[PDB]
Parts: sequence; C-alpha cells; structure tokens
Amino acid sequence: MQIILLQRIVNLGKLGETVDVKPGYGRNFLIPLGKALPATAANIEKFEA
RNA sequence: CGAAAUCGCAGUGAAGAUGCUGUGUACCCGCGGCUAGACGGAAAGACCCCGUGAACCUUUACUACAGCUUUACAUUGAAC
Repeated sequence: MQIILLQRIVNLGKLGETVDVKPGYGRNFLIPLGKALPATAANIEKFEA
C-alpha cells in the first residue's frame, strides 16, 4: 500500500513522504487512526495544498 | 378339476400302473362310515446345486468419501 505520512513514525519516513507499507498496517492502524492517507492524486493534492 | 364307460393280481414300462401284456374277479344306482392309494389338495422346495442373481453384515479385501488431524497461503499487523 502506497501511503502519504501525516506524522513522523519510526522506521517508515518523514512527514508527507510517500511510503509503501503492508496492507494490514496501512488499513487497520494508520489510516483509521489518522496517521496517513491512501496514495491517490486527490489526497496528495490535498496534503500539498 | 385335460376328459373319463375311474377294479385286484404277476409282469412291463421315464425304472412304484384305474388306463399297457396275461389273467382273476365283477349285475345297475344310492346312503352312513374310513382314510390304504389316486407319487391326493394347498404354497413355480426354504434342504442341495447353478446364475460372471439380489440384499444386509463383517474386516489387517479393493477403491473412495464424511469426520478428525498436519502443514503452506489469505483474513494477518507492529516492535525488540
């Protein structure tokens, strides 16, 4: 899963950087608890703006 | 229950004859009894054998399946 970081978290990357995570990690923790967003054009534009 | 003008004996005969041979006996027809025979009636023998027949049962017969169980992947992630 390609995902944009919404905050610093260890061993993955910086704020706003796009990482690849395991689908379970991305789907069950980060996105539901508001630490990242799915990697789409409409979300990268939202974050950059 | 094929139809009968439906006797005994010794033989003969698909090998135990009311029906064939020889012979003996016997006038025609009932009624009351009897069950020696009509291999009597009844049930396409269940005993036995056969059929590349059936069924159900058993098992360390064959081949399978349910169920149980093992591991690989997915649901399934993070850190040391």
